[PDB]
Amino acid sequence: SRLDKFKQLLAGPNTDLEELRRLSWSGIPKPVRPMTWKLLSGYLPANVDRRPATLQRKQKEYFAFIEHYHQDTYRQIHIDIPRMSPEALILQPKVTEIFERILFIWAIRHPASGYVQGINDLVTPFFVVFICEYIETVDVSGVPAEVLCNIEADTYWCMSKLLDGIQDNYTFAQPGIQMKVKMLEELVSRIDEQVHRHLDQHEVRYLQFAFRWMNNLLMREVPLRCTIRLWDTYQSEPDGFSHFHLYVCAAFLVRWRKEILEEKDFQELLLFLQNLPTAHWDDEDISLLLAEAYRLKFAF
Repeated sequence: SRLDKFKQLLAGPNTDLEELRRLSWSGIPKPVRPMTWKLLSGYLPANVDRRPATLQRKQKEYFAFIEHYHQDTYRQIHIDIPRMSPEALILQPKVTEIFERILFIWAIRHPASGYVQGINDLVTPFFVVFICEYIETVDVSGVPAEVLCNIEADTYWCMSKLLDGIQDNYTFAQPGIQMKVKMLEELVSRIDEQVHRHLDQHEVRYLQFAFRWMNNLLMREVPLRCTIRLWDTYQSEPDGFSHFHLYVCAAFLVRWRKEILEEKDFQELLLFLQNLPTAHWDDEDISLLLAEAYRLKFAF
């Protein structure tokens, strides 16, 4: 019924992307998530009859990259990929190779950035969402090779689209990140001046914990199932990864205002902010976080 509404929008003939965005904000049912993400990111056209040709042509373009294609870029990627999360997925030997190849191709095609640790995490939600359209816990072993290459292309293009809205995060000296941490600081000074002063009082700088929140898009702070839900809304929002993300970070911080303000040791305060207790988090927790982020957007 919510699912029947998504399916009806997706069938077109010319899908209303405004209406799809407004529905996706509140989360996308799993059965339609892969095609919804593809449409909302602009990978596939709104016009239903154009989609198959466009998909096949974009996939072939990526396969041409693989054929056509630095030693130091590959060594950095070979060290990070093997030890990234979630370990059960990554340790599957076909997953590690796909991940390295996507990240290596992105890096040579974006020479102002190259490979920056943190971009490797942004591969995981696209890949897991897209591989889940072809499996019945995530084991890649049964997926035919042809289908797995198609997933890899889809993952590259959608990740590329995400990255094209946060370009300054990953250039030399990563000036997008510093700017976002500073705007986070200005935002929290205004919405929760008590949390702001306690951090100052105990010598915690926003950059010490929030660099990772911006660089990895909160993926090191919450479980993957949470990041997938969060990205439903990021893709529904205007400049979601870029601008709305800031407000999610502000809401994430002030969610533990009680535990922050009770913590008076600098070392444990920083440890806590870098290790927020979210292993048990579910969709209810993310929906609340987003509702708060949304409010903070209008307060500021």
